Amino acid sequence: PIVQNLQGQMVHQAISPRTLNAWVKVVEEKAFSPEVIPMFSALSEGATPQDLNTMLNTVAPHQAAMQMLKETINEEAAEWDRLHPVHAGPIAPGQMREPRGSDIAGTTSTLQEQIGWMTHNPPIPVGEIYKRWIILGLNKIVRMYSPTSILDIRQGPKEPFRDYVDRFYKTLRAEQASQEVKNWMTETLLVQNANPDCKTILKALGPGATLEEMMTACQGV
Amino acid sequence: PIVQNLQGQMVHQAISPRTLNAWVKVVEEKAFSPEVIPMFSALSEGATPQDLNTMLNTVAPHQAAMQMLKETINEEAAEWDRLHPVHAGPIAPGQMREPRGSDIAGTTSTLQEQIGWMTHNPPIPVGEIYKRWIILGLNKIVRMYSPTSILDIRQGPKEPFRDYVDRFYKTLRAEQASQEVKNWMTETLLVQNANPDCKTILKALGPGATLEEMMTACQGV
Repeated sequence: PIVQNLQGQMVHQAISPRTLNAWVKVVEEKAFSPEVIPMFSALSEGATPQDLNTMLNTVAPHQAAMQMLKETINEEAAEWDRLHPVHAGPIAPGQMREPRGSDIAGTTSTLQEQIGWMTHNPPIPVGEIYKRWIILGLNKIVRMYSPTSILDIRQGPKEPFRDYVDRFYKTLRAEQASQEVKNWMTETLLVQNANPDCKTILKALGPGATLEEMMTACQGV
Repeated sequence: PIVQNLQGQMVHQAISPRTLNAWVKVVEEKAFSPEVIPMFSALSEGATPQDLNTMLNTVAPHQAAMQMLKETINEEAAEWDRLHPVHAGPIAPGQMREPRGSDIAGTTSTLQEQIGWMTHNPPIPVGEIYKRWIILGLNKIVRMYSPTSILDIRQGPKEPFRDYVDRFYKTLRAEQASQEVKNWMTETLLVQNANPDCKTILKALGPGATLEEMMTACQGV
């Protein structure tokens, strides 16, 4: 992250060892469950590209996930270079240069360059964009590691309705289908795969019933 | 039917043999099911009273049905004579006379008379009224031959709801009850005679639910 010294200047501060260890525990203990993404977003709050690469070093022992992340990052960097062509000409002495795709990811840039780029009026967030690319890669990884399809999430004969709903929505978040497909799933498949008693109640409830009404009507069933 | 010759004059055309054979197949193969009436209406499209009597000759071997038809036709002809008294006095040379009950049914009239009566500005449809009388007789016949009461139409334990609805409405069309009685039947008896699962769902659905909502809620039950 970025901190201010006693002289009022923006200075980079390294990630604390226990934050890095929390990230390591998340990587090594949760098997790339969907909750890894909110935890990564929280643990990398206000980070620099060098800090993000330090956090990514934890993923390196997982070859498939790391390769997927690297492919996503390279594609995003190529797209960034395509959409931000290197202008040929003079540059104002008071204005800093434009970083490239290899520079936002911190492959060739330095710490001071990123500190200056992030701290500006108006600021151009380089850490946030790299973080978003990491999140795209992580979403792909979570999709790859998902053990069950949404079509295989069925309510147990004695399973409470709220637990079935939680499992269903967790699997839906893992799968990351299209928005229209997701809406169709939440509207139709959730009712379709319920157990007979809750299914009868939900059918009696009618189409267009909100999730709150369904959980109310199926609370003790 | 009526066709126009090369000189622009209305000329009667006989019913084609295959249309008559289709009518014969309907009469001899469907046992006076309710669908006989739409088929007769389609097959006698734009017909003359002579054509209608030709079509009625097929019904003659069925003594009860033919007797019921003849009673209905005679009653309608008597009512027509009562409501259209024979005026005594002069008749305009350019205006044709008024046919009687025995004349609309083609018992005493000729082909040219019916052709002239139907082709007029404004036209007086004699074929359509005779056809409506035939349809009244056929409705009576379909009521006579109905094998089951509406009270005996009950959904089977594994019968789909749509098939039960189709059978129920076919029987209702066969029985031809009063409109208020029919409304009461469709509103109450259909729910009453359903199988337990669909009955529970429909009771939960409440009174005043449309047929579409009921079939939606009972689709896979």
